[PDB]
Amino acid sequence: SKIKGIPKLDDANDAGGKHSLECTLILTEGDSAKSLAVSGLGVIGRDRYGVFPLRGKILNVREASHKQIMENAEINNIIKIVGLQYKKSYDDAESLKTLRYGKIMIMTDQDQDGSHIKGLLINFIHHNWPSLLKHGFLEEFITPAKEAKEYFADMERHRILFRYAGPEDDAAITLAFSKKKIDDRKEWLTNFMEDRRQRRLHGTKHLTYNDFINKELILFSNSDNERSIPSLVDGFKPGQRKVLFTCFKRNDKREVKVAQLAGSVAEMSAYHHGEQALMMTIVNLAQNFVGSNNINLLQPIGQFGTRLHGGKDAASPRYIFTMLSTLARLLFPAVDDNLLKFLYDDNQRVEPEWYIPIIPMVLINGAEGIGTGWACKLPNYDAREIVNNVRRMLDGLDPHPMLPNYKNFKGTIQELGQNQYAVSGEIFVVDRNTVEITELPVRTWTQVYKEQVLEPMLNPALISDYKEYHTDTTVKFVVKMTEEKLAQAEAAGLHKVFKLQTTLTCNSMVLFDHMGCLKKYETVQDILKEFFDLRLSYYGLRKEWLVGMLGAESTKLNNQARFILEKIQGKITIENRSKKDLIQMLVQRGYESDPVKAWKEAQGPDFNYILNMSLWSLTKEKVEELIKQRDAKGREVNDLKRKSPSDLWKEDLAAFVEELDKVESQERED
Amino acid sequence: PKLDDANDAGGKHSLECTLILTEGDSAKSLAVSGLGVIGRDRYGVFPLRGKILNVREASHKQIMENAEINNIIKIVGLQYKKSYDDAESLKTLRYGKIMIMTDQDQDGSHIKGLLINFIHHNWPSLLKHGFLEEFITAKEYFADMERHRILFRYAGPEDDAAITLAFSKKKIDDRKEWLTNFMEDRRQRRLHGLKHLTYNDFINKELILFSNSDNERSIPSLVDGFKPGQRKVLFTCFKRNDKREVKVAQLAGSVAEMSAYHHGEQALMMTIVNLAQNFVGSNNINLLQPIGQFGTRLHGGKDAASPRYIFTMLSTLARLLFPAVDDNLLKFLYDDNQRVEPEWYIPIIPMVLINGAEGIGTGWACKLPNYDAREIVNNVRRMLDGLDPHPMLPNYKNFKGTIQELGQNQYAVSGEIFVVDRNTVEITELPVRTWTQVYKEQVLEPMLNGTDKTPALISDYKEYHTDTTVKFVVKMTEEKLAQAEAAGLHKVFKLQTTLTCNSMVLFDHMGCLKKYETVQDILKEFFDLRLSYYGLRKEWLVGMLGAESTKLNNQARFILEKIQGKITIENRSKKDLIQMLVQRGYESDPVKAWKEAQEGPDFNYILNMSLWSLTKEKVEELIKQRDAKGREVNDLKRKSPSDLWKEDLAAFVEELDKVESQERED
DNA sequence: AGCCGAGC
DNA sequence: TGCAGCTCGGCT
DNA sequence: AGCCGAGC
DNA sequence: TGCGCTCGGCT
Ligand SMILES: [Mg+2]
Ligand SMILES: [Mg+2]
Ligand SMILES: [Mg+2]
Ligand SMILES: [Mg+2]
Ligand SMILES: [Mg+2]
Ligand SMILES: [Mg+2]
Ligand SMILES: [Mg+2]
Repeated sequence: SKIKGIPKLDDANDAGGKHSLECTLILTEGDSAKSLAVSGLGVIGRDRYGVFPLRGKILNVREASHKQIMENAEINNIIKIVGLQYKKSYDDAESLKTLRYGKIMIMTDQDQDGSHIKGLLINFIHHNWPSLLKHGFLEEFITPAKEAKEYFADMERHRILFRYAGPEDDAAITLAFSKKKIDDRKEWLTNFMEDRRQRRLHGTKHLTYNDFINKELILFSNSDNERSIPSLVDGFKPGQRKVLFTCFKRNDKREVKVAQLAGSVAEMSAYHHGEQALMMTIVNLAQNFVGSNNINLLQPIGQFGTRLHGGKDAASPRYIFTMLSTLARLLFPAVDDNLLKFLYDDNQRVEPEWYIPIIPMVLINGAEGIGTGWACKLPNYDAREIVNNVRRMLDGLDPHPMLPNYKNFKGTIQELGQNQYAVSGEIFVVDRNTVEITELPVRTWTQVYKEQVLEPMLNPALISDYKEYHTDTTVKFVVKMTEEKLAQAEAAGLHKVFKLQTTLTCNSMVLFDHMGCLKKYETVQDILKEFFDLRLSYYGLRKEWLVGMLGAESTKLNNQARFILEKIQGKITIENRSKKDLIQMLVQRGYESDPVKAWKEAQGPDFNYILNMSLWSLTKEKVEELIKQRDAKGREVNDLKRKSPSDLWKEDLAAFVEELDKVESQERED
Repeated sequence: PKLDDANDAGGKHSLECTLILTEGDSAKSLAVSGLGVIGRDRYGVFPLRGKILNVREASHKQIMENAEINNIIKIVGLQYKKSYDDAESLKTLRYGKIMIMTDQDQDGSHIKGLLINFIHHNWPSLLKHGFLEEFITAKEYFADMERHRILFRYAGPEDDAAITLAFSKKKIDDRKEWLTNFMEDRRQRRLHGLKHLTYNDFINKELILFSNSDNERSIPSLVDGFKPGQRKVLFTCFKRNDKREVKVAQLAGSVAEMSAYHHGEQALMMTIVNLAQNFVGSNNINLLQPIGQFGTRLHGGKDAASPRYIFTMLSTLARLLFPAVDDNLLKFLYDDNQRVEPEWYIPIIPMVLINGAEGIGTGWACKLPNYDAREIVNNVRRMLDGLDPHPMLPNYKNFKGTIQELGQNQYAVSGEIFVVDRNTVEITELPVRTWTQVYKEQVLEPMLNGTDKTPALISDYKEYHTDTTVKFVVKMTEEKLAQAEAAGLHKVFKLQTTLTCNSMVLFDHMGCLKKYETVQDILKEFFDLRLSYYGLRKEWLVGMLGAESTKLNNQARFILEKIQGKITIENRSKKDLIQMLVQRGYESDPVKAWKEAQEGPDFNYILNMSLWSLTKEKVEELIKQRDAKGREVNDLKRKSPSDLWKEDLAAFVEELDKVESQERED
């Protein structure tokens, strides 16, 4: 038997023949990996080794629908290539005679996503053909052109065999991949995180499924949470944070192609993932249609998608441009960078563990994410309302309760109970034959509403016709129907009949807290308070830092001024002096080694800050100017010392709100 | 499928329906946006991928198999060979007119032209009715519809002749004359000054801009061997001055931004890959390093990995071949107030000969084989001695075969095959541009297996290739081998190809398209231009160094007058200080003055000096520098343009020796 | 017939 | 150059 | 049966 | 993340 219509397959010469069971099918992570495999195999390896590329994550078949399984091209391909049959037991050696390959060798990256693909493959075989696992059917090929041919030359040293040892293996695979084991996964990972937290306060040819799951796969499951579940502190996941770190570092004054920003992100922040994901991340950060970001930190310069299709209509990343919103540094003040813990990716200083915005951005833009064991969902909240609650809390008052609020949404959001809301579009009777629809509940996209609600109504039919007068950012359907049917529709709820009400429930506000511990939050009030205490504490740190730095700068200017004054008075001379004598003399005269440099180190004597000044410095205008700068620096440190951390916070909030007013006014004009 | 059929298309209102053919899917979208909801009844929208098949002389199989043209036919409701003279015929159409919507640019005009060509060839009768129109360049464009809609008009036989001029494979010589007239006429005005549309006017006033623009991007300059895209790539690499490798995809984005490259980035990335390739048959000297899988001789480079995952940077040879100092002599172009790449670089040897400049434009094409870098350097040295250059044969780096002149601009290129024993031959080289996998599939496989139309010649063969070498061991019967020898082993095994170079067409340094009969002619024209630029370089250096000398002299003078108390600046006002410097005869910034001439008194170069400048060691350092620079002016003055060139040649060869030996060791 | 390569 | 299979949990 | 989005 | 055409000279 041969294999007809599977173009990406490189079948082993002996596959499906007398030597079937001695043949190996190598499944690879992507087409590029397939090429490496083909190269390492050479012409000789072409006999007993087949190679077939997987796109990426494969169907989790354990509880997938029959339809999804039967229609999955990749899984059907694997079945055809190997000669598998659903429902068959491969206990005998007799039963094995019907397979074209005797084993499958998984060849993925040696990273967490690689492991996930191995697990999904294991899950597929375990679910459908557990009998196979008892014959050592699954293997893997581990890696760290020429290197490829060397890896395969030493094929055996890179080859690990999966081993079934008993029901612990079944339990482990089920734990990782069963839809019924979510709770178990939470516990599984809770122990892992705590166990790892502890260790951090201090310091086989045959791999069993149980060990693969509990020692290798769990690493993917944890990293999945770490990349998918936002920080409470800045509302970001790491990818998004790398994006912002990069934009800040680049500090572009004009628009930049999304694809080049992405390239720049990969370079500057050690982002190690595919560029599709990064470009989508960037597009998502920029979106500003109703139901997306309340405050987009990046500007959508071009088509970044619309409410018509929920943003799915974004032009491609090569044809669109972005840059920071003017609001971005107001929300994430540069001076505060000095207080952050910047991470290192192999001797590169990359993004911080978190930013510390002036308001809880995790509330502003709807922190959302799906991990393993947990997911997070938060609705959007109003920026000004949040600003007002911070002010209240700064005055020791109580923060008012907050309802979700979506920028430019014209509809209604009503609290039903704790974390439960009814979100309603807008519909009104124009005359006895006409209703008009002018808003859709949040996250209901215009085209989707048209197709799933109006079309079915039109074609037992309920309406006679409808017409559209949407703009890019607004919704307007005019619907005609018979008096009788309108009266009936109207008798029942109009909002009900036209499906203009949806429920929003938020019982999974799961976030990483400031220590990087996964935590469940019951109310946004709890989130606000925890943010508030950390942020207030950080304004305290900002003040100490600024007092120290401005103080060093003041001392620096004092010494520079003193030197200039003495120079122009004859009190000191440097002309034709040795460098040694010059240093020695400055010491003896009590000049101080670079105060700013000394202060940074604190977190021989150095007089460069004085001697690097230009000859221009000795001139009238510059002497006066230096004196003014010295005095202003003195007043600056003094004024700062008098202020409270609360005052600084309030200054930032006012600066932010003023620009938010300007920015949002300009958007309504535009 | 990608089609958005007009509601009324097919019905009684067919002939009142317009099919909008757009340039690419993105454009389609902006058409659907600008169209609905009312527009949806009488307008269809379908996207073309890009350039369409030229059907005029395409084979029947090619036409019949073209998905795009079949889709158009079905959508419109067209039928081959059906005349459309009357009104009884026009009834079978699903759309009454086609509206072409392309970029307002030269490639857009080419697509317009190819669509026209399509209709004119198959249904000229449809053109007499006014079937084709165009939309000139969103919901606002469509509201102002008629002001953007232009209709093509058939006017007479001169319309036929123009479409045929442009698109018939039989009218090449005519296109040459066509374009020659155009280039000459535009060259004339360059010295002086500056709704319906006939097909003759479209072709002769619009399409011809694509045809000329096609030559300017496809046919290299004699001066540097580059086309403009390649040149933009080197310009950007030189400006970036990368010391570590950069992703190709990112370099491309960078080139688009820094050099105003206005095309899809796919083409750009392939250009970059092409510049870095270093397998046998590609570049004798790759100016970019292929860090990663840039392709091999196994598949003639088609096996390169995605630009997303490969890296590059300048070869160390790049700035030896294109010295930075010469940047000062070039003419940099402007694209909307941004200074971008020069009209040409001026390398130290004729790079056009080294890496085998080739391209296909309209009317003409260019093909040059590779020539040996050292032979060229030697010939340059000979011409500097006043001697004639020796004739040169094409030469491909690392190629182990032979290239022998057969006639003028015609060569036999032969691989290597040797009889080992009476059953065995060994093949250790394939002719230049014969790729290993292709040779295996089209020559050895058929020899082993036979075909429907040929017998088997060999009994077996084994491969012992490395990534850069070829080794086939072939088994045959004594009888078969004897036959093959008798017929010529190289001939039988397809190890000889012909290389014919009668289309050495280049732009000269004035920007005029020229045909060169011999490479010696290219070498000579290059030589005169490069020699005179070494003249310009020397003039430039004497000036620049002179100014730097005067500069240091003034700085040194001021520092000495200061540490001697002959001059004080302490607490003097700016005005009094400047006025004073003038009166002591200090010179306004000489270097800035010099760059100014090349196309209030400024003493910042003195007063911006740091206070350190007044100290002992610094006074001594400044004096040495002044004196050294004075000697520099004189050292350079003693050098002729030809001396300068010879230093460059020497520095280049030294690094070339080092680079190529490193390559053999790896 | 199809390569070569800068474009769509 | 425009695509879009899948995972993972909560929610509908 | 399918969205949300950072991943393959 | 990978992935059919033009134009001219020639094989
Ligand atoms: Mg990976
Ligand atoms: Mg969001
Ligand atoms: Mg264009
Ligand atoms: Mg070449
Ligand atoms: Mg699900
Ligand atoms: Mg062309
Ligand atoms: Mg042809």
